[PDB]
Amino acid sequence: KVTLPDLKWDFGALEPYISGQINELHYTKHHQTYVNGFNTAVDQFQELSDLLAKEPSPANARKMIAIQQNIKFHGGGFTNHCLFWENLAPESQGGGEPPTGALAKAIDEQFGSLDELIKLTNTKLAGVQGSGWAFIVKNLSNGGKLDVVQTYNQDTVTGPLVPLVAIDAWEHAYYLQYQNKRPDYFKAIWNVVNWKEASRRFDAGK
Amino acid sequence: KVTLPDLKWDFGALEPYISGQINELHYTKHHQTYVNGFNTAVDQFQELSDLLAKEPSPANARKMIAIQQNIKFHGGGFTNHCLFWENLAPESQGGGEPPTGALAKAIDEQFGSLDELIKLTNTKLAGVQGSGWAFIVKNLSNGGKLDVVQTYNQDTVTGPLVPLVAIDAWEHAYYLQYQNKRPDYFKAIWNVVNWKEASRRFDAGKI
Amino acid sequence: KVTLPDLKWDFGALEPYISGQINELHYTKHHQTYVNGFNTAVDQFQELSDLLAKEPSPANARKMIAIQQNIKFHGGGFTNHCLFWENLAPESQGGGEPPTGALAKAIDEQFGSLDELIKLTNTKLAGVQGSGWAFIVKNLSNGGKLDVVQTYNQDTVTGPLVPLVAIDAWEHAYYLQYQNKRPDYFKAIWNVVNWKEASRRFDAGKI
Amino acid sequence: KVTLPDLKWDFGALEPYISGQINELHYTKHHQTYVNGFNTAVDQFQELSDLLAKEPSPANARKMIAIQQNIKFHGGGFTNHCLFWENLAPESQGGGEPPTGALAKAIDEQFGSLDELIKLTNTKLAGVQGSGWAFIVKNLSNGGKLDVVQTYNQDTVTGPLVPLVAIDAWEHAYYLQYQNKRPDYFKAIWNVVNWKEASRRFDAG
Ligand SMILES: [Mn+2]
Ligand SMILES: [Mn+2]
Ligand SMILES: [Mn+2]
Ligand SMILES: [Mn+2]
Repeated sequence: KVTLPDLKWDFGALEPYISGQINELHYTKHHQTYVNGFNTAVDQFQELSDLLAKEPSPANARKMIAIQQNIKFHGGGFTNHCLFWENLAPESQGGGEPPTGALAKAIDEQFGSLDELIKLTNTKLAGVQGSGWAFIVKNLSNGGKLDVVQTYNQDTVTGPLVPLVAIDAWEHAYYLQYQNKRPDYFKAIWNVVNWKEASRRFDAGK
Repeated sequence: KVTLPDLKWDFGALEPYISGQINELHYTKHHQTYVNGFNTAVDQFQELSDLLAKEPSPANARKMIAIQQNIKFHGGGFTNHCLFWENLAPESQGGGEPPTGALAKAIDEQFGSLDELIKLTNTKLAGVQGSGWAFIVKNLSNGGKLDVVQTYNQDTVTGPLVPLVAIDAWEHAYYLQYQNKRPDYFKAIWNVVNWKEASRRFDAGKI
Repeated sequence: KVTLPDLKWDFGALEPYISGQINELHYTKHHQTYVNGFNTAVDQFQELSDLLAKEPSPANARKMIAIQQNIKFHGGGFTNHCLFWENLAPESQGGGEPPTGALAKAIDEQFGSLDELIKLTNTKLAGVQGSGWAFIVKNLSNGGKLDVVQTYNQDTVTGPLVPLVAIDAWEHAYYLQYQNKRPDYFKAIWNVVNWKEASRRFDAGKI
Repeated sequence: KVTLPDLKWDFGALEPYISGQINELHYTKHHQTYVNGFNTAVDQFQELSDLLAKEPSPANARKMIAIQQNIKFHGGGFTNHCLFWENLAPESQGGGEPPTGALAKAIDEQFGSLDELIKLTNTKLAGVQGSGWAFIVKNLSNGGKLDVVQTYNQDTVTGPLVPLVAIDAWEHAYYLQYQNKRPDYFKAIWNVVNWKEASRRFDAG
């Protein structure tokens, strides 16, 4: 059974970049919905697995096929938002401060500068044509190199792709404050990105 | 734990429309792979579920997300092939004979004739751009009306879309015999379609 | 060059069901974005098509492939919103009034009642996991039968699936008024659905 | 108008790794189908484009949406196969010989060895659940770093992802020789991969 994670900051601590009203809805309603949906999906899979074991029919296999979509969607919603809150922080907790150490070295070597990486990520965010996410990732399969990837809906990065910074591009992440002005949101959010957490994720490779 | 279903006919019973060599590989290799993959994926889900209950971390949920794809793909492969074998039959067992009862009525009313429904299905099959399936379905949500739908890979028809006839359009379903000539396969298969099973599925409104 | 369509109603005319604030942003900003993106994509097509004629290389075909997604997405956004505005009307212009003629007959025959069709549509809307649309359609391939289809992003219904009622499920269609309470929006919108236009589309069997 | 490209080798030249029977069908039938489909789709879109200029209706935009699917699929089929023939070669033309220069240095730095990159690519190929491709790519957006990406159907790599080696995982690429033994085909194909072409693509970007 999963639950909402503890936040490291108060709902209004990311103002003026992200409003307290958005954070409260985003956490208490949206993230909670994924929590509930994931727990439900996993319970349903347990029931269907037990059913399939005693009656291993195509009919019962078809029922299991039907709920894996919910496990993927709600599981992704649960995990993506957990990553998101952990890579946000108010300026008083280091939000917006550049990364140091090995991550900073890799960023300059690969993208030239942090600003160039941020600009690339904002282009990737703008290019999400629907609901989705951008992630700055470390790829463990190609020698640990940085990349920026897009996902749709609540799809996430798995396997050798370790998420370092997750940025939510669903309209509920910004609409109450920015309405249609999504580039203003993508620009603003970097002021409260926690690069210390990004560096930790980079160093651990988890 | 799932297993290969019993066949209602021998591998060579659908000759010359579908070769015995294809049926043998299709069943003993391809369908078996989905059986194994599905069993493995469900066991893996179980293992991860037990772990999540003790450590409900985002990291463990992430692992479960990865396994979902395999449950979907192999579960689909298992289910779709089971449907496929059950809607094929040699002529001696009624393969190629038209449906009767309520299904026959519905077909003429919606498509004009069985031949027109078959033509539409062959167009849908030709339109699969990659691996996939076409299904003649009964839609329980719109008053039980017939339709033809396409799926990709091992996606299948679920919920209110009840499969009546499943036709495999993966290249392994025909390539050894027809090579690139996929429309020849799509034309040929109707000679061994089991419309009695289709009628049964239509009446039952379920698998 | 495509442009924003004329609206048949004032921005605030669908209140209380959809706020004037939402309609104004939805039309002047969101729909405009798709108009701009589609015009840009088509111009880019033309440039690349000309280039390909002179230099029919894989590299140039690769550039053409890259632009296809923008044509699809923005084309869909343009088309879907045009459909949407035309199937909404204030109560004073008949919004919420049931369809008549051949469409009303089809609805009762397939769904039992208009209420049952609306409930199905709301379930399909609720099932959109991300941004998307639901469409009540007439399927020209199966004898003209009604159905409800979901799409994601700005995917749309093409070919034999003729849209009769389009309902937008993107968060921008409701969030300023309803926030997370998407089912309340899906319930409310029917009060301003223009079933006369749905009937017109049903009879025409085209856009 | 696109056409089938010239091959640099005879149909049977890749035996015993890929049969002449397969190459002949794969080129003269399958690739030709994509050539024809792409030409048809581009012509259709041009007609619709000229029409939209005079009648910029939702009805006409809807027709254009329908055609783009064929542009993507057949365009991908056309380009992916062009890449494929150019990154295959018989042993007599250097097939199977390791890359050199900058590409070889990048491979060792990122993957440890060519063998390790090949093993990774084979895992990516094995993971294609349906028809599709694996590509070894140079990513121009992250400093030119190598990666391996999977695509489905005739989807391809575009923009900053430069294809260096394309490997076809559609069943028609192997079934006549390997039938269900897809992993054996993935293992075998490296004996006729043209890494000289891969190195050229890497250096050019
Ligand atoms: Mn969110
Ligand atoms: Mn099959
Ligand atoms: Mn909209
Ligand atoms: Mn091929």
